[PDB]
Amino acid sequence: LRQLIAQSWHTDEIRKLRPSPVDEAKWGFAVVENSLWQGVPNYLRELNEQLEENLGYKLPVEFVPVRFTSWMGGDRDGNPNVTADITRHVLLLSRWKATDLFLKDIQVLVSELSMVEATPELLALVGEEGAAEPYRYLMKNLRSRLMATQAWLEARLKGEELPKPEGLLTQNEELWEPLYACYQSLQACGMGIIANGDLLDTLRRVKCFGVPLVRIDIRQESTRHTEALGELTRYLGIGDYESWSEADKQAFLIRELNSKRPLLPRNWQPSAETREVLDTCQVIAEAPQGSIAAYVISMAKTPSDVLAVHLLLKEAGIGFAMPVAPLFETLDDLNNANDVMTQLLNIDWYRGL
Amino acid sequence: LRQLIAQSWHTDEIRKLRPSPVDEAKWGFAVVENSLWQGVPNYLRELNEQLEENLGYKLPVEFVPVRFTSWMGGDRDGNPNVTADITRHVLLLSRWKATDLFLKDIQVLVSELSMVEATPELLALVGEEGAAEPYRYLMKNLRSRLMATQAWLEARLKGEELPKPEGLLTQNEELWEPLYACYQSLQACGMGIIANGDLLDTLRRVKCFGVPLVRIDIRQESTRHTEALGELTRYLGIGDYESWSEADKQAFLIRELNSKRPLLPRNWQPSAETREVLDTCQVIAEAPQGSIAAYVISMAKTPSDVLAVHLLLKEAGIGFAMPVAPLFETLDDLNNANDVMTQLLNIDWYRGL
Amino acid sequence: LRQLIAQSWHTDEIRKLRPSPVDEAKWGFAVVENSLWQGVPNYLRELNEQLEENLGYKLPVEFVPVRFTSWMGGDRDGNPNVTADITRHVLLLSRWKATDLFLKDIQVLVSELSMVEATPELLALVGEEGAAEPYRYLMKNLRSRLMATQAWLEARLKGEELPKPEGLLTQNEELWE
Repeated sequence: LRQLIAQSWHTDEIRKLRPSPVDEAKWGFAVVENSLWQGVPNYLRELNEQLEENLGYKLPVEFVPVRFTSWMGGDRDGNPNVTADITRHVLLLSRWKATDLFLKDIQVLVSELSMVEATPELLALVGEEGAAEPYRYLMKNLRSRLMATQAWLEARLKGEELPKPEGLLTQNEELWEPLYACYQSLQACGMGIIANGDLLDTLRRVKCFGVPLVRIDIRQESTRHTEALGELTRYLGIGDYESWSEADKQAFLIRELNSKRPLLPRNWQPSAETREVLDTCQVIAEAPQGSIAAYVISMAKTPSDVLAVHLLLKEAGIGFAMPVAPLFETLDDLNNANDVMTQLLNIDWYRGL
Repeated sequence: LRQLIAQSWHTDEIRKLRPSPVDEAKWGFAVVENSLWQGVPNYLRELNEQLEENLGYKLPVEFVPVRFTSWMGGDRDGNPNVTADITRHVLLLSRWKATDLFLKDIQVLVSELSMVEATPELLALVGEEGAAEPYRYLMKNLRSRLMATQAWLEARLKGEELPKPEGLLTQNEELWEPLYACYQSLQACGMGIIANGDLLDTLRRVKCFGVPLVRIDIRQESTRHTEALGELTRYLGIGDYESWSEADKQAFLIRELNSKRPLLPRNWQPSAETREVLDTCQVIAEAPQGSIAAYVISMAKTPSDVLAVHLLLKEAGIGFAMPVAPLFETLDDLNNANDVMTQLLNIDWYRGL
Repeated sequence: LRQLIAQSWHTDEIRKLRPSPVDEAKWGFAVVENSLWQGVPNYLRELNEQLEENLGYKLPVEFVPVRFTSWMGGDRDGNPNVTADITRHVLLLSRWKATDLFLKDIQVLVSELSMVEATPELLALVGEEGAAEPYRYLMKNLRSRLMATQAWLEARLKGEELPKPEGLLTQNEELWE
């Protein structure tokens, strides 16, 4: 205890400079491995135990009701330092850290799960060369898989381009598949005490953290979206979005959201601010599905604020549903919140989105 | 002579299979190094000598009135085997062969051009570490430059992606600059006999062949362009290009050629044929400027046939002027040729293009 | 002819420093490729032709009565500059140059020797995958063999140690076979 205290007194490095988004992101990673990594599985362990003892049943293994997300590297509201590049960087860095922590988890299983008796099905996934040690087999392919992506990430993180490997991991499903199989087997062949041990923990960390480690939200103010769209419309000669009434904006947005003809020019040199709005959306469309959880709109006031973002995400190439949430942070906006949503829900197209 | 004849009698491998465009392209390369490489400089040498002897003056060194182009890998008229990929491949292969032949040329200069006396200006380009052997210096940087691009090409030719090097050569100007400098110097410091020797030859091979070795033309029939455009318009709900009168087509094309809003959908799954028409244009836009000499349109009949291609090249990202030539290959078309061109030249926009 | 003469007049670099044994060795290599390489085979060609025409018989193919040796890098008599290292270096350099010149020779054969009909025995050495082009086959293994040793030599010549390859050539018998 005396050394620990002494260390805190002599090892104190006050920041000389303002922290960057990447530093704040790393700070979040430290919280994950030093507390959340063990904390979530322990809470889930106790939750079930209390459910069965009082209610008479546990929750299915596949059910993990907890998820952790972050704003570090995603929230760019009034923060010019959070650029599309920083976000892109932070996204790779999270994936990298995820392989670091999962690697440790897998190393354990590769040592403990040495049992030989396994169910027929599992015996198939491994087949020949994997009948000697079925479980130990799958876990080693997972470790090779992980070291592969980690290796790639470290390269991309240094600014080095390189053809992505074969076993590159990008979806939690890829981690859950083999681990869940081992679990299923051990449970059947009479080894539940083992399955519900370290395996159950890693399995839960997959659905709570997964490949991205901690998903992130993107948040930007409605104004920036409006200004970028107005610049886009003026360039095309369509008119000035910034000066159209709410009705005209809605008309324009619904028309272009249903349009199959692109709107965004291929070779365009927009202003700095507008470009950031456009690049950020490009990062969202490129990042593996499951990396970004939601897109929050600060200062949301009208229905068009919500539709605007859906349009930009569309012209970005987004290939899936992206939760877009309005942020009402004003007395007036909060009072109108309900009207704004009522109007949105009355737009049949928006309901189907 | 007896061995040579005997060789022809025992070394005869009749093609078992039909030749691919890449083979025909290689055949063209064989003509270049075994005859054109020496032939052009010798003809240019004699041309000047006769000009001065009879007219009393030679043509400026920078004036090389001869250029060689090829259709192998470019002409896809009625030839399904010439795909966008083959063309892309043949383009790299030509660049590669160009470095092979220029490498030999440069090796010579690196040996012969050892003189020390050089003009002040040249002494600058080399500066320190290059004053000992100014000429021998520049030529070695050119050789390093060449081996660099050649190395890269060999990688791309094998289907291996890799960050392009620094001294990558893509423009004849990059080869002409240093060589012409050496020439200028040697001429001033009283060494014209040397300058107008092997140097003058390589200098001429630069403007006649250059980096691409032999430029190529792309040729496709008007029909394919029409069918791809009709598919594009029907997909967008604009209408059916294939069924519009000549007037309507011209109207549509002139409108979209002046438009700043893209027309080509980002994520589109068109038919095989239409896709080939679109990819070919993408190859033209990606290839270094100076790789493709002209785009020929077989079966040209109307003004819209010419404008159609200009539109596709525009939606491809072409960043420069591309000679588009109509091909009148019919009695009727030849009789209308003049009217068709008169109408084209009456379109002010087309005149400025 | 005028350019050739002019070149000799402007391209003259008198040695500033005394030549090293390695330079004298390279000079010898220049004599080999620019004159001896063609000269020996031409002399042997004429020798046989005259033997048969006057005596009535040619010498067996395996009989090559000419050999060239050198002292550059070997003679250290009263020459302190020829050390054990220089000799070791010159030895690698010769081997290297040998692969360079033989490489050119082999490239030719890989192009001309395309005939298909071959004797049973030869068909064996090539076997499967080599029946299509028996001769063209062996010559390509020889080229791979050569580029292998050449690659190794270039490494050793730069002072870089490295496990010697598999098809490393060290005996004329390996080329002759």
